[PDB]
Amino acid sequence: GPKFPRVKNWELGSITYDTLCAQSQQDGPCTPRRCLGSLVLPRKLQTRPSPGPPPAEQLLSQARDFINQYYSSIKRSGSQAHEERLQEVEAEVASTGTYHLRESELVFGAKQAWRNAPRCVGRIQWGKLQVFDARDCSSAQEMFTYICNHIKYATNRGNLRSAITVFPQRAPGRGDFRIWNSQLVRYAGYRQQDGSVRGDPANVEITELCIQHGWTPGNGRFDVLPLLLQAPDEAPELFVLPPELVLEVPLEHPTLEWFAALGLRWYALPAVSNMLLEIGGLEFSAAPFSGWYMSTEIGTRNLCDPHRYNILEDVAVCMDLDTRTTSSLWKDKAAVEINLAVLHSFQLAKVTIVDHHAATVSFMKHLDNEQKARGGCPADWAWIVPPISGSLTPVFHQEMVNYILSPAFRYQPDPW
Amino acid sequence: KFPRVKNWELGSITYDTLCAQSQQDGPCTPRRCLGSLVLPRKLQTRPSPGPPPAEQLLSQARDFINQYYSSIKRSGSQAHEERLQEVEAEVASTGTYHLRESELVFGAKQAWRNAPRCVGRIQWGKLQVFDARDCSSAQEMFTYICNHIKYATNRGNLRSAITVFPQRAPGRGDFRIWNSQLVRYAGYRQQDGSVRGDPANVEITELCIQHGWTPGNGRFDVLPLLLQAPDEAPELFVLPPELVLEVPLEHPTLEWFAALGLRWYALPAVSNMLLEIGGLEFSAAPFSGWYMSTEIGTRNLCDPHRYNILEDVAVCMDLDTRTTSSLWKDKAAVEINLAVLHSFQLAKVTIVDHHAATVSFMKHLDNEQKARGGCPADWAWIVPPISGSLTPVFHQEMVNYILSPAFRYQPDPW
Ligand code: HEM
Ligand code: HEM
Ligand SMILES: N=C(N)SCCc1ccc(CCSC(=N)N)cc1
Ligand SMILES: N=C(N)SCCc1ccc(CCSC(=N)N)cc1
Ligand SMILES: C[C@H](O)[C@H](O)[C@H]1CNc2nc(N)[nH]c(=O)c2N1
Ligand SMILES: C[C@H](O)[C@H](O)[C@H]1CNc2nc(N)[nH]c(=O)c2N1
Ligand SMILES: [Zn+2]
Repeated sequence: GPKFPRVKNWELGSITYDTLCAQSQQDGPCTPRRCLGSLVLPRKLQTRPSPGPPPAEQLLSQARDFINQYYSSIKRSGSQAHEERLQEVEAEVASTGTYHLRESELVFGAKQAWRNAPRCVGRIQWGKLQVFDARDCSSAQEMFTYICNHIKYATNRGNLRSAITVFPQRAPGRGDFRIWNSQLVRYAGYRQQDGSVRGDPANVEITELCIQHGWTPGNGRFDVLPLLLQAPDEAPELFVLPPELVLEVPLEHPTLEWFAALGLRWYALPAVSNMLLEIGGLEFSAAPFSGWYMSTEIGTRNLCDPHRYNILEDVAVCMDLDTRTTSSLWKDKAAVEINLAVLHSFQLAKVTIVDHHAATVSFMKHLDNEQKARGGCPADWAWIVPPISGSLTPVFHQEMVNYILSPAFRYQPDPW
Repeated sequence: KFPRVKNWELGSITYDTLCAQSQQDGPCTPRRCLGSLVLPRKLQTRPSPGPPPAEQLLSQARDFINQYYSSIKRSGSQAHEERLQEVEAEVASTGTYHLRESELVFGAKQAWRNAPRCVGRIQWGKLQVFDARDCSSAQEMFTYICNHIKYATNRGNLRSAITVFPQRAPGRGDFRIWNSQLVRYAGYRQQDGSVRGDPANVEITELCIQHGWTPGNGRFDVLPLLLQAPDEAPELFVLPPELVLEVPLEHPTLEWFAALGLRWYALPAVSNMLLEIGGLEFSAAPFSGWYMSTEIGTRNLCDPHRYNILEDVAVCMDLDTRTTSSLWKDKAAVEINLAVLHSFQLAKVTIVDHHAATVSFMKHLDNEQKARGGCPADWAWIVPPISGSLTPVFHQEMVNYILSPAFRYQPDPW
């Protein structure tokens, strides 16, 4: 039949063909010889620092494709404005080597980038994104102001709103605008004498970096790290987020009264700050974006991963489970309660959150929408299926095709 | 290039060089990844009415023979040289060849070892191989299958086994076991499209009935086998009840669980896959091991398109099924898997939970890294259907590719 990947849902027995992948312009890490789909960072997308200006020919092509996408989205392909805009970009790249996006083009691209994110399960919200333009930002201090406004607007006292702030694009031979921290909010990770870690092991390097740069460290398990902001060609400056702006939620269990005595907690705003936003060839090295948490991110990965807070054993001991034998499923039990505690605490504190069931169901709806609107949807199965109760959610039974579409959010090397 | 493989829990890194030995193409291409897909668009195993290209076959044959003699440290030896000459002599004159029992045994084990979707390959070296190539009828197939079942079951102390029927032959029909497993519970369609029993077995249940089987009306009615000898209509055979060991399900603390009347069989044995060794194809080669609890507790009993018992268990547990956020599904799932483990251990029947199982697979990855320079694994199938990140394999990157000997899917005979 159709000359495109046949995709099946084994629960409902339904079939679809992905024709959108034909639009992919960039190769992933797989080949007919072997599948590398489970690799977190295959060295492909990896936007490695490419200092010297990019091949005008290369950029022009990416730029024309994007502009075509833009005019198509407003239903004006082939129009005079479309052709003139095309001429304008080529002219500009011709005389300066690069070009700039109009306001509405940036907004469209930011949303398309989210829309094209293979690893995001919250894409049903893609059309609703507050885009803060900060391409005028000229200092590390101004980056801090912008970021604070982002946090304030997105947190909105617990009624979270998706948002993104776009700082100046990478320029010919000039320094990049960078946010060193992987997220706007991160708990410190203190390397101990015995070799262990206090706080979040995931943040040991950035914590040591903040210290090397003048931050006086605390000794808690949930210390909010300061931000290391870097304006072009300048060393990074240290900024401490005003406590009132970082909304947190103490964690308690709905029936296990002792859980609250554990003193656990998590922050409300999930905001990635280390990714690169690419649109029509243009590269925005600093463009933090945020939505709202899916309970398993906090309850399963952050709190239960071996290399994170690793609280599984502590919680099992409290539930008086048999932690000496795997077959007691003590790990599974503690994990469920820990996750329930996150959903409970967030609801109580009236902070936005979505469980893995609700989330995946909404993603199934998103897949339907996209099948009709674009003939497919790039999705990374391993990342879409939740870390717990995998086959209990609908996405587990849904085959998925993964591929790279631009605009996109890509990983980028650490500035240090 | 050789892929860098990382374990995000430990920080350890390795390089898979084994993938370089892959000679068969997968579904992926640089433009898009199709690793989450269950079946090949065609990778399958097309008909065999004509002889396979002498060149190709001979190529796969030499490779396999080389593999074998290497395994017994007798490479380049006299036997190795003469064995190669035999194979060539036979292919050249008949367009095919046959394997020696020892080679077949080596092939079966290698196929299991190369199976990317198998999480219990640490056991790959311990496999009882029943040579059934001297089988000429459905009736004989049935006797072989009964012995395999008696042996494998071993009164609850399961032993991994495989039975190999005649290889496919040019222009002649294949020997085939129509059922997907040697033990399957009937799935009866009735009234309003609903199904009594196992929905996954509706079609096969219907084929059996059409071939004279007197259907039952239960949720767990053990189906009969439809064994097919070359170019002949399949034959119906009922398995002796005392042979099909089953485990009644109860819960360690929840008294009411047993009242649900749930049960599952002890022997997981695939009988619809094809075994390929050195170019030769074995369309009927049933193999069995022992169950990992999540297969029964999570997929078979909880899949929405299977027994789908989640809600029932939830209501019995008096959970809040009004909303997703109460995690009633996750809670019932855990109790159901516990019950499965409890019940099998009570019945003294082999079973492995998903934690122990994935821990052993990790040791296997290590054993293989040192033994072959890598290990083909399918991450989507290796990670358990519940508590994914709570097991070590979730945090382990994997490379997937096709090595031979190999187990492959093949078209349904009807
Ligand atoms: C509205 C709520 C949203 C939810 C519930 C949601 C949920 C998720 C989840 C569960 C992940 C995986 C997190 C992990 O495993 O570490 C993710 C990844 C991702 N999301 Fe969304 N998302 C939302 C909003 C957004 C927004 C606004 C953007 C972009 C403008 C976005 C872009 C991405 C990207 C690019 C990734 C992958 C990043 C990486 O590879 O580390 N998401 N999202
Ligand atoms: C000793 C105990 C064994 C255990 C615990 C084990 C476990 C598993 C599990 C959990 C799966 C996935 C099942 C599913 O989700 O449907 C699997 C798949 C598979 N196993 Fe093993 N296995 C064992 C023995 C064997 C043996 C003896 C063979 C063959 C000689 C084998 C061949 C395979 C193959 C080919 C697959 C993929 C089947 C398919 O794609 O349908 N396994 N195994
Ligand atoms: N994840 C959500 N529920 S809202 C979307 C914004 C967001 C995406 C991904 C992460 C995980 C860290 S991945 C990284 N920092 N590159 C955190 C925050
Ligand atoms: N599964 C084990 N624990 S032992 C290995 C033998 C085995 C593998 C897979 C299945 C499931 C059906 S897959 C299919 N029929 N192709 C059944 C039996
Ligand atoms: C090795 C493996 O790719 C890795 O552990 C992946 C699996 N799936 C994931 N899925 C999500 N959402 N987030 C992750 O960080 C991961 N990690
Ligand atoms: C669509 C998706 O590939 C499918 O549901 C897969 C996922 N992982 C699996 N893993 C195992 N072990 N067994 C399966 O049947 C599946 N099904
Ligand atoms: Zn792939």
